[PDB]
Amino acid sequence: GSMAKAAAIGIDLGTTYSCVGVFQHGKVEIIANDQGNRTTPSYVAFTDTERLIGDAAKNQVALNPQNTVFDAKRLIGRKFGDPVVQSDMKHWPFQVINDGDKPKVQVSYKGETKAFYPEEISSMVLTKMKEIAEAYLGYPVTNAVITVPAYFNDSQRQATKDAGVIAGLNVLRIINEPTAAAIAYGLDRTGKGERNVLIFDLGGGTFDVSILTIDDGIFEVKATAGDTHLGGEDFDNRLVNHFVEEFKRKHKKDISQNKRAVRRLRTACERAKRTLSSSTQASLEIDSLFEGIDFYTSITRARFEELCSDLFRSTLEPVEKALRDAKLDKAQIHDLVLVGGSTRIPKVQKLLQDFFNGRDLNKSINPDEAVAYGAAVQAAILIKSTRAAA
Ligand SMILES: Nc1ncnc2c1nc(Br)n2[C@@H]1O[C@H](CO)[C@@H](O)[C@H]1O
Ligand SMILES: [Mg+2]
Repeated sequence: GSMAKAAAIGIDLGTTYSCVGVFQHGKVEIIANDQGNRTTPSYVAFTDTERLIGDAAKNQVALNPQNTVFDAKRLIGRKFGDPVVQSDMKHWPFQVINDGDKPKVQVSYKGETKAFYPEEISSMVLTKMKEIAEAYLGYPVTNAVITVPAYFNDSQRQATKDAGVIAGLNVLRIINEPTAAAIAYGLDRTGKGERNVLIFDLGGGTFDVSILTIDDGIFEVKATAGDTHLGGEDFDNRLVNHFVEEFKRKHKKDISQNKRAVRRLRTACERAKRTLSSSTQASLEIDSLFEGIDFYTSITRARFEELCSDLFRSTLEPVEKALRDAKLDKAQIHDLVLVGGSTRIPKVQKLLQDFFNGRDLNKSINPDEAVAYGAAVQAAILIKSTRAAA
């Protein structure tokens, strides 16, 4: 009579990392890729012989900086003249060119100079998320919900849909990232009455706070605030500067001019930063860091917390501005939701919990996965085609 329908997927198309989920058997499954990672870098690399996407792209970035593209989400649906674009270009090693006041990334690929629109790069990341899902389900996937930040305008939302269409996906809906995080916790299923939800999203390079109102499953964005210059990378920079100084004191050598040694130091710092979220101390062990000198040292959580103290406290400024803009008091917030891997930092949790006078934080769904989780829940609801009984 009627063949079984393929499951629909939920994709969190992130600036630095993307995540894919599927709702099946009354639960969401966040799907790991072929290297066993539950999140995949939003990176695309170009060589003379291949196009690499995800972990394979990010793992070769050090020797191929001009032809490895990342951060396409910062360019999508924007004009080349936009001041945001002009400032970001100074930080990127790849070339961004002007094509009719629209940015394009220009790279060397298969023996030719090729330029791509930001939606084409994003479609390559979406093609990888679709393949990760089809590897798990064992059949082709057609339908998806893709998420965007709440501040995205119509042009930015249409370019995201265009990326999905290029990737061979039927885009069921473009939904806001804070709304997807709320749906992941079933905050739209609590029945009659109004609820105020604050979403605290601390990413790799940016911080976003959103205040939503939920009434009979209807969502309304009340306020948005944030800091474009606050994220996980700034906490990594503080550790890097700390260990460069430590090497200088101990061995009387300045390493800051050997790119390999700085990169090896930064890679080790980022991992030490992650260990410190679960442990009270972490070891740093690098062999032949500079001039055949082995760098074996440690960092306590208390010292790391001191190094980043001003940065962690500054997350409360957008919280207070969002509360003023929404015309709400902190006692009027019913639910606090954590989004992004940097929210695992115990001190960040402590500062926010203390700000909301001891209230519990919803952090049971991995913060790097909550957006895709909610998008997968929505995707399964959107493909239902039930006919009413008599
Ligand atoms: N457990 C964790 N504790 C502290 N930080 C973390 C953790 N896991 C992740 Br993931 N991060 C950071 O989140 C950002 C995601 O773009 C990156 O800067 C990661 O370093
Ligand atoms: Mg995100």
